[PDB]
Amino acid sequence: NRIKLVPIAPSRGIIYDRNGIPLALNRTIYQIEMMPEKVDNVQQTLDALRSVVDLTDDDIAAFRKERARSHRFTSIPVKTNLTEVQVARFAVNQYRFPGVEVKGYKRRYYPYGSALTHVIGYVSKINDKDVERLNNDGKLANYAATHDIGKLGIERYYEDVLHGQTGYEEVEVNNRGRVIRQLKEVPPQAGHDIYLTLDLKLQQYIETLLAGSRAAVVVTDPRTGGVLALVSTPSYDPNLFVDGISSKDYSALLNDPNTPLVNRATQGVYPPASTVKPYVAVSALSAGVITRNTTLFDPGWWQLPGSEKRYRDWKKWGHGRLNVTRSLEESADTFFYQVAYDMGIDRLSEWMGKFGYGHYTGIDLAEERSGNMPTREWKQKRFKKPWYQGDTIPVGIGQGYWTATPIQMSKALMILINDGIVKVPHLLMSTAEDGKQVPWVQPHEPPVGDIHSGYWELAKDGMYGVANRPNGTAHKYFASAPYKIAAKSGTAQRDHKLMTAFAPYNNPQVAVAMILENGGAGPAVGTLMRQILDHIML
Ligand SMILES: *C(=O)N1C[C@H](NOS(=O)(=O)O)C(c2cnco2)=C[C@H]1CN
Repeated sequence: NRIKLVPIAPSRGIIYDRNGIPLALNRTIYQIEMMPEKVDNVQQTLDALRSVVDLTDDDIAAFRKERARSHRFTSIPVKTNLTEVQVARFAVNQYRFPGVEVKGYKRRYYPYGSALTHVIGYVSKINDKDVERLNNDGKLANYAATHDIGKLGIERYYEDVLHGQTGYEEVEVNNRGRVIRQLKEVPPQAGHDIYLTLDLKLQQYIETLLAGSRAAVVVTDPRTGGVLALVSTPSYDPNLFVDGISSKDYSALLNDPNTPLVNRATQGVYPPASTVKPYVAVSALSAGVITRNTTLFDPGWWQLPGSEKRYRDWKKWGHGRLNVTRSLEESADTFFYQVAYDMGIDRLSEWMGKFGYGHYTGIDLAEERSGNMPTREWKQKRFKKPWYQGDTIPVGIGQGYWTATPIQMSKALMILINDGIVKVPHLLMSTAEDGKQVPWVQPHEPPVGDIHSGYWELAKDGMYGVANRPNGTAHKYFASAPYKIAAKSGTAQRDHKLMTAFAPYNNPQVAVAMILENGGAGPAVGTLMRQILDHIML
């Protein structure tokens, strides 16, 4: 009688929000299954089971379909998703069905559904590319009894800690290879529990605000860089994937022209437009290219020296006399055309790279694009044509070759709030079990520029003016707030509508970057931003 070792799948760790609310859970699902070879009389067994587990003709059909499409010596499911009653009836009848096994399988469950799709992700069935990745990473031995895996979001990025440590048992088997005893059991170790910075209530509020728009919202706490909300719409039900998604349902997602499978907050790549002007300003001041008193007269346009090409301001006849304060308040373009010209692409791109543009943010998700912060060498490589001075101008107002993700915008916004201190935007607060609580630790990232210069306050005061002063572009949305809001909007390329904001002005507790593709399906981005800041601050 052979003694056999058999792996035991560990329990997947639990994901909680910042208030201990479970966002991803496990449910046991029971089924009976058999290896037909090990069953003396398959047909006798199948029919006796109609009485015991309510096995149906359809069940037998699916069992036969599955029997063929399977390899020799495979345990074929006979009936799935057994009810409590049905398992009990099978249990008291088990001695009658040697070769039929009743088994419980943990499957993942997402109670809050589409509100958390992109950021939490889902686990679904392992496929061959997962196997490849596990084999290459040297992790495959630990998956001997594991058949599902995180595919995106937190479930994927933290797959290794969520999964746990496979256990095993020694079991005696007789001739025909049926289990008659368990000799020994080394139990698995459950995955670590994971505690996220997210605020579930805030996340669900934002999803409802974004309604039928293609949109992204990133809410962070600038004191920590923790992500309080990361929403991309339209979304979809992650639960669809857990038990294998229908072809009908999955093609429906792929064919949606509103591309709900895209995480727009980390993979949406847009011209950041005027939202960059606070950071360009800080750069120009720090580089000495401008001063708080630098002034030019704006006729509504700006001409490139030694050329006839003109770059227009959004305001037809100009803003008149502009310093940097008033240029931020009114989102003047002309001023920043000049600033770009005087900076040159080398300095401007170098500074914007310090703000994180063009680079990955370091967020703990694996779905992410880096965008593009253009440089001489990049245009040389990408088109094999050199950089002309006219390529620098549009970059000053966040356009040209410049593209960014909303999560990059959030990381830059926080750097301005922290006076050059760089905080990675992250979702992980801590990891638990035993536990043995391990806090997320900020990787060493040198600061930007000089903590002590008053350039940060100057740019931020301009953003305060955007929101509060009567000439500010966002006055209509924010001036009436009790707490003080500072903001900066933008419009890209109907056009995309971007908004960035933080509150309260004095000691910021929340930072928001958001965009409604093509202006959204409902309210304006400024109204939505005020609603989010109102919901948070009350
Ligand atoms: C930046 O993206 N700007 C300048 C300005 N931004 O303001 S807003 O559209 O976000 O409100 C702008 C504008 C103001 N009024 C009409 O357009 C457009 C865009 C021009 N580069």
